Amino acid sequence: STGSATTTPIDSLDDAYITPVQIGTPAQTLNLDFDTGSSDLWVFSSETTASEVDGQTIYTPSKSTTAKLLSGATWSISYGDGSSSSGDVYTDTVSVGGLTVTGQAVESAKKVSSSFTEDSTIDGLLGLAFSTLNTVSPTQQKTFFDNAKASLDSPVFTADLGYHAPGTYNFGFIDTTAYTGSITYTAVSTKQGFWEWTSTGYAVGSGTFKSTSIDGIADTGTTLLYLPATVVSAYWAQVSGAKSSSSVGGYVFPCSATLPSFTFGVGSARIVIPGDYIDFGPISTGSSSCFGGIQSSAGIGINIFGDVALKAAFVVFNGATTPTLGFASK
Repeated sequence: STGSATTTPIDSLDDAYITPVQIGTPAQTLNLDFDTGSSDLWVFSSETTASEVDGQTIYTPSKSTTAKLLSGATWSISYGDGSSSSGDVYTDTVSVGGLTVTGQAVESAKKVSSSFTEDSTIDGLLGLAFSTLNTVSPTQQKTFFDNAKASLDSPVFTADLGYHAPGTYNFGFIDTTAYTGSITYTAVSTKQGFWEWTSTGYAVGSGTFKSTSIDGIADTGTTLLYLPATVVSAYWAQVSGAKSSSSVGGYVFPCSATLPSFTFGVGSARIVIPGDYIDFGPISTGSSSCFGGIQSSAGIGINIFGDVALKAAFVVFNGATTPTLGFASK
């Protein structure tokens, strides 16, 4: 089987991407944040604390004839950005772009932290990391991709995120018309539960390529590109007036700038992030200081190839017995 769904930026900055998901019978459609950096599918719901819902669409399990309470199961999750959610668990039918999984764990939020309440465009997350990270207890549950992969024509999904435009998540096949040249595949470690790989280096604008190994994760659920402080300093040093601000929480740069590109290595191949992709606009409305899309990972513990990097490529998440990642230019 295969599936194919359009994913759409939630705002003018591409801060996140939402993809419609059909849950239950009759279908209830929610717009979920597909996250290769986590492994829970959780939704705002009829059970969510009423003061913590502000415009999102809710899953009402009592209206689905195929929903079943997963007795005893609870979940609770905190993300790298400090945000968090928790609740109980139903199994139900879930479809994405025509691909249907029966018996999928749908984690119903009883509570969500303020950042989720404040984002009316995201009705939940659909996790696409490895199931070993799933938080459901006492019986850990599988991700949608895990549940579907035996039925898929090929055990893969692909992420083709747009720059200021919609893009596509495909399940079970590789659209050979979606990218240019060839796909370069690279090894994955699943030991931390993530799509972790090692980039072979980087270049800043027209500069010469620095060969150096950079371990990090392919995370569609993180907006920006987080890299070692040495790499990030070399990038922003090429932008007049750029500076790391502790008050703002990252590198900022004069909105009048033209940013250079940033190249990252995938084996012998190279993915170029255009400079415009690295501009996240004024730090506050009307400010002439703009927030940068490449930031230091020094405070995280892990480097993150988030949307800023992934939207420059066609990305293959290969879930064969030995997972790999593939990157093509597009």
